[PDB]
Amino acid sequence: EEVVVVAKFDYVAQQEQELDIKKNERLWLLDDSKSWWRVRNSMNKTGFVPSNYVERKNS
Amino acid sequence: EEVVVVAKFDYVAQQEQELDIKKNERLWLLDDSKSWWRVRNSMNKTGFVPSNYVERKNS
Repeated sequence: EEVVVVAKFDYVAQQEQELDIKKNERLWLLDDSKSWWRVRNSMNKTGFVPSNYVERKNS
Repeated sequence: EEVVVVAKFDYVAQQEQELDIKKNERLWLLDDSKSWWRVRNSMNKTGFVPSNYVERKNS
């Protein structure tokens, strides 16, 4: 459910909602069942949603 | 690449960084190649990082 993850690479956060990490840092993964996509709505609000809640429009 | 996605299901945001969405709403997916995990560091700062930059310490 919550588990510890290890950074494989550095990451410089590009927004306030992101986290800067360093290679080999250990971090809590809050929910190991959740992968998130960053989306933007018709009102120009941006945020994260669980990736399985959306799908590409091709029909 | 940016693409249009469609909500499969409603989602009520649990945190300010997430977005509320309604089934059938159309959204911009800012980067179709990018999935994120929410993590918490040793200083108890939380944020999103690309999922492929981190791996489980155990299994």
